[PDB]
Parts: sequence; C-alpha cells; structure tokens
Amino acid sequence: MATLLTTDDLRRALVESAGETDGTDLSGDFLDLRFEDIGYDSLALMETAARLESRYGVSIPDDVAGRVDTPRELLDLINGALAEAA
Repeated sequence: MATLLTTDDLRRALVESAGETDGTDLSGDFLDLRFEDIGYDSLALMETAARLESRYGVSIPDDVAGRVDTPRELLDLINGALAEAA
C-alpha cells in the first residue's frame, strides 16, 4: 500500500509546533481533540502541516490547512494525498 503517515508521524510534527519547540505531547486520543481544545494556533498548524508536506510530498493549501479543526482531518488529507501519490 502507499506509505501513509501514522499517528506517531503526525503527533511528532504536532508536538513540536504545539508550543515552544516541542510543547504539547498529545499522548492520547489527540485525533478526537480539536486544535482549539489543545491550545493550538493555526500558525503552528501550518508549520506542522508544511513539514509533513515537504517531507513526504503532499500539498495542503493555507485555506485547507487552517481549516482542519481536528488532527484526524490533517491525517485524512495526507491520507488522500499520499495514497494517491506514487
């Protein structure tokens, strides 16, 4: 199958932008925790997304990235992107 990001991959990028260079661990069901509820700013969200984007080869526009209220959506986007990438 296409190599999709796991929740560990997602979480790693997530944690590091979440605060002061690794700020919020998100060890638990972070997909069910909305960014607003985890003290997340969408700038950190952009920073997180762009890292994954540039590292694995996906494209998530500003309007779309700053519109993924839940982390499962970010991985959903990357799922649809990476699985359809060769």
